[PDB]
Amino acid sequence: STGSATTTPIDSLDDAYITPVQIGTPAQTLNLDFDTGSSDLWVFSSETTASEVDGQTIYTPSKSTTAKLLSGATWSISYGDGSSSSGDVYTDTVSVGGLTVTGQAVESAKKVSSSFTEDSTIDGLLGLAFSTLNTVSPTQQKTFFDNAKASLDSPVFTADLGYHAPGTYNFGFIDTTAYTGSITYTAVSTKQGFWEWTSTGYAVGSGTFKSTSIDGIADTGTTLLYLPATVVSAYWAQVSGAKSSSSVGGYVFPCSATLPSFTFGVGSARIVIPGDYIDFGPISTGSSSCFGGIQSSAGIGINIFGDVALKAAFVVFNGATTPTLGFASK
Repeated sequence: STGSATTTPIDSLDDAYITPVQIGTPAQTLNLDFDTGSSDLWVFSSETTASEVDGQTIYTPSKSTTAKLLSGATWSISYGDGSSSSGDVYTDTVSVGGLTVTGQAVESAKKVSSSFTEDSTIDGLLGLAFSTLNTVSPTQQKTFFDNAKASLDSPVFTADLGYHAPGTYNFGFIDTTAYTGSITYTAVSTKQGFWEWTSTGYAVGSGTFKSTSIDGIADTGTTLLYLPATVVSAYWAQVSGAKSSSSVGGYVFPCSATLPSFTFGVGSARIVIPGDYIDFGPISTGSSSCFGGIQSSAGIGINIFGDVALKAAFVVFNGATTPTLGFASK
């Protein structure tokens, strides 16, 4: 089997991407944020505290003939940005892009933090990291990808995110029309439950490539590119008037600037992030200070190749017995 679904930016900055997901019988379609940095499939629901719902579409298990309470199971998650959610668990039929899993754990939110409530466009998350990070207790649950894997034509999914445009998530096949040149594969460590890999270095603009190992994770659920403070200072030093602002919470730059590209290494291959991908616009409406898309990881504890970096590539998440990542230009 295979599946193929379009993923659409939630706003003009590509802050996140939503993908429609069918849950239950008859289908209830919710727009979920596919997150390769977490392992829970959770939704706004008929159980979510009413004051914490503001425009999201909700899953109502009582209206699904295939929903079953997973008795005694609870979940609770905290993300890198400080946001959180928790609740109980149903099993139900879940379909993405024509690919169906029966008996998928659907984690129903009873509580969500303010950042979720305030984002009316995101109806929940579909985690695509390794199932060792799933938060369901006392019986940990499998991701949608781990449940689908054995049925897929190939045990892979691909992320093809757009720059200010829709893109695609494919399951079970590699669309050879979706990229240019060849795919370069690189080793993955699953020790922390992430798609963790090691980049071979970087360049700023037309500068020379610096060969250096940068361990990090491929995370579709993170907007920006977070890298060591040495690398980030080297990038922003090439932009007149850029500075790190403790009041704003990272590097800002004059909105009149033209940003340089950023290149990262994947083995002997190179992925080039155009400068425009690094512009996240005014820090507040009408400001002439703009927020940067490359930021220091120093206060996180991990480097994160988020959407700024991934949208520059066709990315293969290979879930074979020895997992690997693949990157191609496009």
